[PDB]
Amino acid sequence: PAKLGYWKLRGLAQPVRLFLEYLGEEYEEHLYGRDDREKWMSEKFNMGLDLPNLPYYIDDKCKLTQSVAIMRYIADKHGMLGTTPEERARISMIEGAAMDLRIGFGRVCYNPKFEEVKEEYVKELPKTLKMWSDFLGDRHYLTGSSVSHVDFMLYETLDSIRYLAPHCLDEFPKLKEFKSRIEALPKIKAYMESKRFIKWPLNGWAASFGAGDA
Amino acid sequence: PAKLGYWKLRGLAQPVRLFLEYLGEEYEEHLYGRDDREKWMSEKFNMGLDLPNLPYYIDDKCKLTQSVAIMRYIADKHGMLGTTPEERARISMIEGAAMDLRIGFGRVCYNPKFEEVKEEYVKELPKTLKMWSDFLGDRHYLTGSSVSHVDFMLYETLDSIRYLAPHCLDEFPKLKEFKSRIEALPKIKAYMESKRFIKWPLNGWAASFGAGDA
Ligand SMILES: N[C@H](CCC(=O)N[C@@H](CS)C(=O)NCC(=O)O)C(=O)O
Ligand SMILES: N[C@H](CCC(=O)N[C@@H](CS)C(=O)NCC(=O)O)C(=O)O
Repeated sequence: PAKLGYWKLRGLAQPVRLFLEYLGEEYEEHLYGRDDREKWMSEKFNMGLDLPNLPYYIDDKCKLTQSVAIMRYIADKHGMLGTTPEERARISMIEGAAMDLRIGFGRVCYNPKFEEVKEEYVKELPKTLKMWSDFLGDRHYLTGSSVSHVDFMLYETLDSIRYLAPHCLDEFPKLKEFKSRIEALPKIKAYMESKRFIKWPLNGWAASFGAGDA
Repeated sequence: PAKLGYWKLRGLAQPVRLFLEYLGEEYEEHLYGRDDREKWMSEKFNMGLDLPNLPYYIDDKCKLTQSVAIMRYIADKHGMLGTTPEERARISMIEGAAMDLRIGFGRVCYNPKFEEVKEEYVKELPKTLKMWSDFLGDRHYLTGSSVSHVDFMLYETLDSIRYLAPHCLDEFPKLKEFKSRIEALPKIKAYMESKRFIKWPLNGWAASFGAGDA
């Protein structure tokens, strides 16, 4: 059974964990916590990761790091990243704007004074989701008609704002229907109820928004 | 001739512009400026980019966006992103820590009070470059022995700190020799002197560090 490390936090281990349940890989999970930043620290340089970090992926064959890198290569195992250079480019281009989001926000989800930086950024939040949904146009999923790794990227970001921007999450139609579809899919849906799902937090205890223990 | 859009700024168009000169693609350049955020704004939704942004790449075949996405697909044209899923994963994993840098800093390069956030982060700066160079181990280039797209990513970030952390840029041996090698390579080196090279700034006029007109 593979292995996905990270602390009990939706952090950036959600899409990657979701992507595994969707593609039912019997993986193991290496959870972390607050009582364990040090419990982790000392280990950060043992599992031997060319570029240590979290979430880390341990395989009998590969030892990768980087949420995305820990997804991309797990997509090749199922050859999902397309085939033709053209189309193979549209898959990454998306994860580009899939991190553009979480990144442009992640920096602001642990700092005390996020609020100030939060206050006016919502001016652009509809804008980003203006082209994000406009782009979602009318298709079933991000890249066409079949759930690809990038789709859970953009999903966990939405259900992420569903906790501090619902007023605007509803502001956009298409993207609204979206959230439900992923929540619809088979084991994904069942996962969203299983004994091994991470509900709260969604950013990490040590933070003001989306953070917290319970 | 292809096309790479961005304002006269090393921004995130340097590695991608460098990667093209290395692989001598006869590209065109769509420069932007301060007198042109609006000159750009109005155009942001015309060249038809599923997910508008900068730097944008215009081809007769593909219209991509995202510095990296604008690089990856331009690597497939030269099939450089490896071949075996295993090795093909090590290429992205790197660009992961190639953005980890510029990102963990980019957020801090335009804000007035970066200094405060700059002050103590340098505590980790050696750490990151501790495993960044340790990883660079003893090989010619990041991914083995041949300059891949990820190599200019990590190069422009170093020559980026060469302007506000030299004290520490020297702190690390390996990575130190590095900067010179890229500067060594053929047309890359010649590019670092050509009539079409971007010297200053390296982050964007509207900013305190690395920014500025002249
Ligand atoms: N962009 C992230 C880079 C990693 C990252 O910054 N890791 C965080 C999550 S916010 C971690 O928990 N850091 C622990 C560490 O510094 O050792 C990725 O692709 O994994
Ligand atoms: N991570 C960047 C996302 C884009 C980005 O944030 N673009 C900036 C550069 S700092 C741009 O100049 N923005 C113009 C815009 O908002 O239209 C990428 O891959 O291109």
